[PDB]
Amino acid sequence: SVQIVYKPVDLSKVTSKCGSLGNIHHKPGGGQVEVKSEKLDFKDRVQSKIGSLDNITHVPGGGNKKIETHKLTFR
Amino acid sequence: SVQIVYKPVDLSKVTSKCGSLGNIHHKPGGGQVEVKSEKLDFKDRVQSKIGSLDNITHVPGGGNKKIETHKLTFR
Amino acid sequence: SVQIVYKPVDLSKVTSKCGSLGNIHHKPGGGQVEVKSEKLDFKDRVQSKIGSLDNITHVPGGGNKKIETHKLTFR
Amino acid sequence: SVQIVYKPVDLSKVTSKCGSLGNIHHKPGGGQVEVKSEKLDFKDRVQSKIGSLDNITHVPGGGNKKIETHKLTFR
Amino acid sequence: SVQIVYKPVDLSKVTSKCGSLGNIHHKPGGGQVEVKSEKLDFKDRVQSKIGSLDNITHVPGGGNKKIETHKLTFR
Amino acid sequence: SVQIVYKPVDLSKVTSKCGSLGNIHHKPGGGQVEVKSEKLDFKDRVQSKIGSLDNITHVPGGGNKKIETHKLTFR
Repeated sequence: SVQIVYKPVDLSKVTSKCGSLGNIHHKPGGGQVEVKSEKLDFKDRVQSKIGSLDNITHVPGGGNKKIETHKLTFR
Repeated sequence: SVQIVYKPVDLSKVTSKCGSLGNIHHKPGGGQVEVKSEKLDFKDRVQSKIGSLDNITHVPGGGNKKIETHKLTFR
Repeated sequence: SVQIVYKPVDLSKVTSKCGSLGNIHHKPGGGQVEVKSEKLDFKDRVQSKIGSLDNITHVPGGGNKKIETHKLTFR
Repeated sequence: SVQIVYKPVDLSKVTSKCGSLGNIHHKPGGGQVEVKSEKLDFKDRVQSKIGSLDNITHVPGGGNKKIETHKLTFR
Repeated sequence: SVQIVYKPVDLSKVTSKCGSLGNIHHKPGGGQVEVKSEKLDFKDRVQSKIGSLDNITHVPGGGNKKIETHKLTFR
Repeated sequence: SVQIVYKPVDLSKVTSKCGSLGNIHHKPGGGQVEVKSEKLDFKDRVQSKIGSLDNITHVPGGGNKKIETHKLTFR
């Protein structure tokens, strides 16, 4: 009859090495924003955003990923 | 009949090494925001945002991830 | 009949090493915000935000994650 | 008659060991200086300094000193 | 008569060991300086300095010194 | 009569070891300087400096010094 064996071996390495990481400068929305509006009409939903929003500075010293799926399926 | 064996072995390493991480400078919304409005009409929901919102500075010394799914399914 | 065995072994390591992490500077909403409004009409809900909101400085010395699902399902 | 011998032996060691040195911030700055002057008289030499001068940030990884005089004097 | 011998032996060591040196920030700056002057008289030499001068950031990885005088003097 | 011998032996070592040196930021700058002057009189020599002058960023990977005088003087 059936014999199933699932012995995946993983000795992998994901690695980084950085001497110095820095002087990073992110200046979004330095400029002037003006928004003049006269005699508008809206009959359905309005979303508005005005200015500096959702700006990201992401500086991981590492930032390394490993993703590993295993799946053994039997019917 | 059936024999199933599930012995995945994992000796993996995700790693980072950083000497010095710094002088990071994030200045969102330095500028001037003006919003003038006259004679508007709204008949449904309004969301508004004005200014500096939701700005992120994320500086993990590591920031390393490992994600590992295992699944053994039998019918 | 059936024999099922589930012996996943995990000796993994997620790791970070940082000498010095610092001089981080986050200045959202430095600028001036003006909002003038005359003769508006609203007939449904209004949300408003004005200024510096929800701005994040997140500086984990580590910030490393490991996520590991196991699932053994039998019908 | 005279016999003079000068055999100083020196096996000294000045030493340091520092893992990580960092996150230094020096601000001799962002100053208002005002200097108003009327009807002054000077009859001998004048030196003047006004502002941010001679400010130092000194960050030697070691910074160790050894100073060693020898002197053999005879009349 | 006279016999003089000068055999100083020196096996000294000045030493440093630093893993990581960083994230330095020096700001002798962003200053207002104003200098208004009326009806001054000078009869001898005048030196003047006004502003940001002579500001130093000195970051030697080592920065170790050894100073060693020898002097053998005879009359 | 006279016999003089000068055999100083020197096996000294000045040394440094630095893994990583970095993220330096020096800002002697972004200054307003104003200098208004009326009705001055000078009768001897005048030196003037106005602004950003003589500002130094000095980042030697080593920066180690050894200074060694010898002097044998006879009358």
